[PDB]
Amino acid sequence: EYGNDNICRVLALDGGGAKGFYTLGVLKEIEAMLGCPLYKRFDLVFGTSTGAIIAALIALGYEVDQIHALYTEHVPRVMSSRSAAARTMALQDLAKEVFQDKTFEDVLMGIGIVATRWMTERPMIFKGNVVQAHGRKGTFSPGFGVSIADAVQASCSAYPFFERKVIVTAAGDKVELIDGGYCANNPTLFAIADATVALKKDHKDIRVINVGVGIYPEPWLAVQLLQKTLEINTQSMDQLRDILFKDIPTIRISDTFERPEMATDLLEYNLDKLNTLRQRGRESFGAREAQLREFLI
Amino acid sequence: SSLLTEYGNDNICRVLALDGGGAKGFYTLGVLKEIEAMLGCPLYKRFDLVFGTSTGAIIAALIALGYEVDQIHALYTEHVPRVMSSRSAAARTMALQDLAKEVFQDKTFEDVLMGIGIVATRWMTERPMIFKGNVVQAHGRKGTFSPGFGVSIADAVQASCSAYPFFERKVIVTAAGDKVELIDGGYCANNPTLFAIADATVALKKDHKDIRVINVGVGIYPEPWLAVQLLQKTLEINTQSMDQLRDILFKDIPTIRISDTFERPEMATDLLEYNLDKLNTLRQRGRESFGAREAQLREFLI
Amino acid sequence: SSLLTEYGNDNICRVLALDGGGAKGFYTLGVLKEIEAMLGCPLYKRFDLVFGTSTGAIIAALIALGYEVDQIHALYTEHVPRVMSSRSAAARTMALQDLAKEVFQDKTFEDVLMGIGIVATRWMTERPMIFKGNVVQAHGRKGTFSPGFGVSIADAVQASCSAYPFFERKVIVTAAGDKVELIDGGYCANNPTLFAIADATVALKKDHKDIRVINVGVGIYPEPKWLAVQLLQKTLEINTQSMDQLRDILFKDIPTIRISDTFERPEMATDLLEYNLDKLNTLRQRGRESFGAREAQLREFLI
Amino acid sequence: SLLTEYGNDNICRVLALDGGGAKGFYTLGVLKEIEAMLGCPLYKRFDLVFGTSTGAIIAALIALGYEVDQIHALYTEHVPRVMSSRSAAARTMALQDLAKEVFQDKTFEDVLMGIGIVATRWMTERPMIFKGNVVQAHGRKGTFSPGFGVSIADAVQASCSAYPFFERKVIVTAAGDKVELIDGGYCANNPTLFAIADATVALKKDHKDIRVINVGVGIYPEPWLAVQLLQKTLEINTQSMDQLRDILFKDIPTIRISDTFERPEMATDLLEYNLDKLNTLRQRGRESFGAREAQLREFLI
Ligand SMILES: Nc1ncnc2c1ncn2[C@@H]1O[C@@H]2COP(=O)(O)O[C@H]3[C@@H](O)[C@H](n4ccc(=O)[nH]c4=O)O[C@@H]3COP(=O)(O)O[C@H]2[C@H]1O
Ligand SMILES: Nc1ncnc2c1ncn2[C@@H]1O[C@@H]2COP(=O)(O)O[C@H]3[C@@H](O)[C@H](n4ccc(=O)[nH]c4=O)O[C@@H]3COP(=O)(O)O[C@H]2[C@H]1O
Ligand SMILES: Nc1ncnc2c1ncn2[C@@H]1O[C@@H]2COP(=O)(O)O[C@H]3[C@@H](O)[C@H](n4ccc(=O)[nH]c4=O)O[C@@H]3COP(=O)(O)O[C@H]2[C@H]1O
Ligand SMILES: Nc1ncnc2c1ncn2[C@@H]1O[C@@H]2COP(=O)(O)O[C@H]3[C@@H](O)[C@H](n4ccc(=O)[nH]c4=O)O[C@@H]3COP(=O)(O)O[C@H]2[C@H]1O
Repeated sequence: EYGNDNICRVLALDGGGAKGFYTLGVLKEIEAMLGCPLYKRFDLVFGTSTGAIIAALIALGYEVDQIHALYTEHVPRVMSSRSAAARTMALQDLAKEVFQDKTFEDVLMGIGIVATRWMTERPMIFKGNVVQAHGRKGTFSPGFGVSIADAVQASCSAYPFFERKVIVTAAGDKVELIDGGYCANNPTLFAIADATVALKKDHKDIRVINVGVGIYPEPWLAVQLLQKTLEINTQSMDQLRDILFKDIPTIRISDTFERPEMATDLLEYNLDKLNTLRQRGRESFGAREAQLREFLI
Repeated sequence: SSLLTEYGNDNICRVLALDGGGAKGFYTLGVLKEIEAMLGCPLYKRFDLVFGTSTGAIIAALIALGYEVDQIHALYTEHVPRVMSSRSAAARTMALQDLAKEVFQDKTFEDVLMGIGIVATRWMTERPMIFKGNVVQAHGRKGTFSPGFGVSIADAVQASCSAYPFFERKVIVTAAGDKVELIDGGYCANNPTLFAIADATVALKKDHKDIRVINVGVGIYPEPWLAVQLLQKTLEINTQSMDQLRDILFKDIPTIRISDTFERPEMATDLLEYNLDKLNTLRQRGRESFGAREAQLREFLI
Repeated sequence: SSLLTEYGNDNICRVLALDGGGAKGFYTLGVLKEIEAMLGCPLYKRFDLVFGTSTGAIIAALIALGYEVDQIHALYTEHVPRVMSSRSAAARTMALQDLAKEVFQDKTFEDVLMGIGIVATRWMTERPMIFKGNVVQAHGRKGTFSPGFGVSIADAVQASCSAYPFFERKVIVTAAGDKVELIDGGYCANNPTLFAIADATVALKKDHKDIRVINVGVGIYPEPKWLAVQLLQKTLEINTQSMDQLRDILFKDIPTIRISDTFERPEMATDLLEYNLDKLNTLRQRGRESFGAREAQLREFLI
Repeated sequence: SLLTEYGNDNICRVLALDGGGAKGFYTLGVLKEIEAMLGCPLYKRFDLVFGTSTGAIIAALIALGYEVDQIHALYTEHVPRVMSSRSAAARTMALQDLAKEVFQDKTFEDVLMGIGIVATRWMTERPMIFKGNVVQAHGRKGTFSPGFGVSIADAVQASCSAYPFFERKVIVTAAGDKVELIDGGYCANNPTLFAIADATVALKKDHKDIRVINVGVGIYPEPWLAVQLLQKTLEINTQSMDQLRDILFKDIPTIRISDTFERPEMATDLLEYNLDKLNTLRQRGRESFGAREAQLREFLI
């Protein structure tokens, strides 16, 4: 609506597998209440694994309408690959068709993509502005001089199913990355650290609209431990956020479903089930409609 | 006693956070032995908060009760190595259960002389469980606050030292009769430094210019399937990412970290070490790491 | 063309010492890169003295000749890998001579833009042979002082990098005519921090207060009859470690910063004679990350 | 026999002994001529003495209060017995019977002067310098136990543990720490640069009020591509350290007593055990004191 109001609204998108059709429904009930593309009422856009695709397109062009078509055309196909190498090939073509040649300079709003380094074991975060980092200024090239087609492709590669990406920075050093779900499945906490410390904002200035994908049921003792350890981090990171930044206006939109006919597998290639998740989630906004307009205006 | 220096009260709040790594805690004793003598009094008279983790809780508790370093080292070398020599996973729990009953016989969380906190991980909820000591350190729900959940200070430690693939799972019953399930605290936070500042910043409100953090680890050593490597790889990512977040958020706080990295094939251990001569080498390695930074630690705490 | 900022004169005298490694010099190229862009000017505009051992001698010379860091990195990966690829003592010596011919051929110890010192060990006298630039850096015999023994830089740096077991001893002919035989400068001082300290206290008599010391190493990495072998390895480590312990006893009240980290994981097992550019590329990333921790402190030293 | 008193001036006088093995006899010949010039035990004039692997057995006996005439009696009887044993294991064993019969259960509290003994840490690769007073320490003055609560029979035996011909030794300090040490002739063979530091940063003194006396064993002739290097690098450390000394500490009046011999009538052997050969080394020491008596009289008086 208006131009500026000294209110920094951040957007943290979760993401994983085909279940990202949920947040496409939530984000569909929005951008109509507003009337403008979702980047016209936001200053930061964070996305870890599947919200990274939604993060880019929102940041460099088209609205949700188009995104949905680009998401139902290529994404349901890549999961339908019975080999780990085949999934990596279709993902490369996906990243090559929706992102042809645009890079981190053609981005319209502040964006941060989450990725994990396989050797240093600490997250890599692609940023797009000079005053966005906290240290080591100088030799700071937006997006490491990398193309967006290769930045998102790395941030979507789950190791046990995909292949580990190898990116060639502009400075000439090959980095071996994996998807940003292994370090932060929820970029909410990281998003607070940019507006607070880097952008130098007060503690009552920001409105954090966090959108998720939802919780769903299921269709060697190390395999159980992987699922258990990969859930403690996301929960503990959430609890930590509530203790540190308890005085920040936040709204989390991610509901839990318990019906047996709703259990997914994070890789469901069924257009006759992803459509239902797109529907259940258009109602999850209908319960907080009166509250979200206090944040977006 | 031979430690009689009385330090006057001041407005500065000095925090101490102890890392845990198992039987490799001898590195922590060697470092703390030098810090006490530099002061001249037991550590409970100069520090205002103490947190710990799996093996650091056995040390973090004794510092809060009032024990001196020379007494802590007298017990840490006869009970800790003997439980790591247990073969069966059921034997490592029967042996750890006898440890806390000979060091923390009957005391509770109401007989501590400083701020305390012990980290433990829930299994069902998958969130931390920190055993506070005073209601002033809580972050809500203060109307039903009981120091230490009404749990004895011996069981709060037995739960934090129990790693799942090697120990058993601990079941405690609090005051209100709630059978909670817990495992080692090295899953949610291996370095409680980020948990320690959070408890001393929004609770016990202190500015960023009046806090002195001192993090003492256990060191870094070389190594002595597909789903198994992934497991170890995920754990390192969480630890190396949790402290970087601390560096971004909390960088205006004077902080000193005392840990050392070794690369020789002789200094190769794991968290199952029970060799007396090997552990002794780790002890005198920590004392050397203090002298390199003594010129600065004297400025923080005189 | 990019670095344009200027820094005025001042009384505090800085110093820079570079450890002598091998193919592991890529680690130092990362640390120096971050420091360069941070300052915003070539290093010969802020530092007032630079020492260097075998591998740091190439960098210590190029830094003293006006070259930037983005130019040294090009001249480093272009030739050094060939030097390490050879599998013979005479072959490595020939490549080392071809290297020292193209990077600088017609240059002597009189085009240096700052004060320089290059460490090299004699084979007969068993005392160091430190090539200096000006006469004020000398301690004795100030009646016959040619700035650099009359020797050119092409073979002055070639003598420093002559590890006798894998290379051949270098024979130098000075201006007076003395035929001297030298070996790697890493046999007498693998860390020239102490030597540079002594050259800025007894000569160029600055008090301990106003001396800012910066020592950039190469990092410690794991290793991938046998009695005299180990015992030779231990003797080389004893001299290196004992010399550092002697340093912080006398010159304890001098501000200093040492940037050299340690790694222990098996994927990093870098040793001497490394020629795989893939592993050598990873080390340049580590040195770039090692500066990120001490960036707040180094800003107090260099301003 | 030895009756002479000297006033307590403001000048410190250091004595640094080197190490060469059985060649210590050369040092005794020089000390016999210095004491006789003063007419008093050496501890009443000197304030600090360091040693390394040969001077330990001598610097220890000096700081206790012995006289040179009594040291030579023990040195001539027990030292050549050590080197006579031809085995890497028998030399380390016989070296115990040397310290167990001389320093019979003594500590670093029974000293009348500042002492310092040098050794080498096998695992850490740094020096271990035993001392006997807290005012000679550089930091970590807390938890300072004189001599690490170790006896003198073991601190001396460690500084004479030359790995090629001797075995390693293990040392248990006061705080149950098991350290592994070797000979001290690997980190510093001439303890001149160590003593000057221990008397400048600790025992703060001006370079105008110090007088160092360094005595060695002399340089004598010698009677695979991997051994050559080892013998070369050991003497590149000895050298380049004397040079570092001459550059840093130049305004400190000093005297060195070590003469070079070239004839083939010598036999460089730290493992020497021929009495007629060692008696000659003892004579060259006295012959060397005569050329520098005029100056030693100016320093010691
Ligand atoms: N909000 C946050 N919350 C928690 N942690 C955060 C947050 N933001 C960053 N980090 C972590 O901070 C670490 C170091 O950040 P620095 O600011 O010190 O320097 C940056 C920058 O100068 C430069 N650079 C950055 C982006 C770009 O597009 N091109 C580019 O060149 O590289 C360094 C990136 O390194 P990593 O990305 O691998 O690691 C990061 C990250 O893990
Ligand atoms: N410094 C920290 N760093 C990182 N995480 C932290 C920190 N502090 C708390 N948390 C997490 O936040 C959750 C809620 O904490 P609260 O302080 O808001 O409420 C507390 C308190 O009221 C009461 N209580 C606490 C301690 C005690 O000895 N007796 C007692 O009665 O019980 C609740 C504790 O329950 P958990 O401990 O199981 O859950 C905690 C923890 O997961
Ligand atoms: N900072 C130091 N740290 C550690 N050791 C050092 C240091 N400086 C000198 N030494 C050692 O001390 C010995 C004598 O040094 P001097 O300075 O007293 O005399 C110098 C000078 O007058 C002249 N000369 C020097 C350099 C030059 O480029 N042209 C030139 O003409 O030759 C003599 C050099 O000979 P070496 O170099 O072979 O021997 C040196 C070295 O072994
Ligand atoms: N003049 C010198 N020149 C060059 N280097 C020197 C010099 N003096 C010491 N060092 C080196 O400096 C390192 C650290 O010494 P520190 O002074 O810091 O603290 C001492 C002291 O507090 C305590 N202690 C000492 C003597 C004793 O009889 N009982 C006792 O308890 O133990 C530490 C001994 O350690 P090491 O001996 O193993 O190593 C030493 C040494 O290698």
